[PDB]
Amino acid sequence: AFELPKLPYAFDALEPHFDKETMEIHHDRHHNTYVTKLNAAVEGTDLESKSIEEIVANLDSVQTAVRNNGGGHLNHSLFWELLSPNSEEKGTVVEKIKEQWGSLEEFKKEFADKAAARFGSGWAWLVVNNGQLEIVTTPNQDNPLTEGKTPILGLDVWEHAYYLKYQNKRPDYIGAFWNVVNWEKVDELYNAT
Amino acid sequence: AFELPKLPYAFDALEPHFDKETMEIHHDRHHNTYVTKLNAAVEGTDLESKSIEEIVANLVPANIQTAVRNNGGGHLNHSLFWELLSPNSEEKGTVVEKIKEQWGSLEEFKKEFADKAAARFGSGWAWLVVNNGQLEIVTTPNQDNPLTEGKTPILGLDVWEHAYYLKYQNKRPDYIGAFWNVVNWEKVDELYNAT
Ligand SMILES: [Fe+3]
Ligand SMILES: [Fe+3]
Repeated sequence: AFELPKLPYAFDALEPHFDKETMEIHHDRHHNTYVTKLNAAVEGTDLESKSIEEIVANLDSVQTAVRNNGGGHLNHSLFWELLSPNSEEKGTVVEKIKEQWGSLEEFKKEFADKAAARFGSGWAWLVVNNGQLEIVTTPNQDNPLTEGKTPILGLDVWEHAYYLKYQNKRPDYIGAFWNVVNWEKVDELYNAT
Repeated sequence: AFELPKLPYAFDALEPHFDKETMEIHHDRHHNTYVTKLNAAVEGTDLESKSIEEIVANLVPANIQTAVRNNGGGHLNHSLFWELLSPNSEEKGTVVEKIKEQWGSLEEFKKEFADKAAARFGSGWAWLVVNNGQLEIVTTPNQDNPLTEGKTPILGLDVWEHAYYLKYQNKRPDYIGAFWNVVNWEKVDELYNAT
């Protein structure tokens, strides 16, 4: 019942920040696969009519195919929407980041360092905890929603998100990322809280 | 205090199974980074003067526990991993004989290994271990090592994506099949003797 969403841009639109070979394989193999495995593990169960957000909200935060693939699907679904070739650092969440970090660049430093420390596969997140902003990281395809915090910006730091172009150089990937953040979508997600 | 091992063969010696550029980067970057960060963690501690096997079997102060579990694990696992690969893989010796006994054949051991190696979600390792006399196949997350839970690793496959992504991208099962063509069974046997 879950469909693999189409990208709002062409594969090359994020160059030379995210390579077009990565984008293709990331979307068409990795995300496609989480979608199929997810559908397969949801046939017949308690979770059949559910939004992925709700499925993910009701997992454990401590192995199951719905945790791995369900998070896979959600994390990546947000992530294509959080990238844009037209990135303008403005709007409600930019301002709210200045109000809590002092400046946008202090925030990115904290983000970049939390993202580079996530050892193994995972995701680096800007979340909303009871109204206030927070940077968290998660292992594998886990998502802050499972811990009661709403993700508004995510960076995928599985090696598959950046190995073709950047190999081991994840801080060069995290740096290229800032040039492609759809801050209009970050706003949209903040606003739903 | 710890130093980056040399590879026991050239960087292109495991072609066409494992590509040269992966081996170069895996070794000179990923592995050298685990060494750097492990030395930084054990600057002035009693662990600086211990054998890495003992350091990982004995997980150590809380504040550097995680740096050591991650980078110490990383140092050992890759150090084992290089010595476990050979340009002249030859499927014979004691452990292969013991595999054939406990699994029936080598092909069914490899299938069991392949499936577990494929199942490990996210980063990690697939191991053939000795556990109280018998052979079991286990996977660990990240750089964890079965030593830490008593078990003796005698073969290990790196399933972190950096280990296969340049040549194989998402096709971890193709990587796993290539692995068989470079396993160094003389090393598996050597490690098996220690028990
Ligand atoms: Fe991903
Ligand atoms: Fe590795």
